[PDB]
Amino acid sequence: DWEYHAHPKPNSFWT
Repeated sequence: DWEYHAHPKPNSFWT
């Protein structure tokens, strides 16, 4: 059994 992964914040593309 596996829950949904911790998908990253896409905003950091602009860092």
